[PDB]
Amino acid sequence: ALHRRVNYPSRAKALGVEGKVRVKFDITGSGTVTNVQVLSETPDGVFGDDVVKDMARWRYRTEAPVENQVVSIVFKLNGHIRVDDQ
Amino acid sequence: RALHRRVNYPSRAKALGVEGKVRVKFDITGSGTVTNVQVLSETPDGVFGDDVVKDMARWRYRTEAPVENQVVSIVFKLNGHIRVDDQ
Repeated sequence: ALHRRVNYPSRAKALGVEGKVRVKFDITGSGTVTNVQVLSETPDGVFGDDVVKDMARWRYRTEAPVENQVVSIVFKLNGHIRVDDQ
Repeated sequence: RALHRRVNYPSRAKALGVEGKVRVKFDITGSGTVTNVQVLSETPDGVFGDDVVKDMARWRYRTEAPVENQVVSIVFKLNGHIRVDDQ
């Protein structure tokens, strides 16, 4: 894989919503993604469509087409707390 | 002189995606424990203040003498984290 950028949807991030998407897909000889199948997403309706859009712009080593690849994408929010002395 | 100043992200704030900050005045006893804790301000209202006061009771300093009217600003942020895993 050259890049597999996934963005945190802004609504979900703003609402503190975490979750997980499992996706099956093919890679063309052009090393682009096709036949994108959402195997699961939680919570339902939140991350699936945005992940499918992001995957449209994924790039792999153009060589030989590969089929039935699976990835898990886990969306979390890391609490960060700083104590500033005044 | 601070040894331990752990602050936790309140569960409820975290689940709601709420960020913000608390400004607190407090004293430090000779035992290097924290006392006389007073919230000066918080945003948003009533989200972080009480949990920060609770956390600050367990704070620890190195000191040879009580110090008073110390001020801290405690800042709460939520950062996006995405893991892509091949299966």
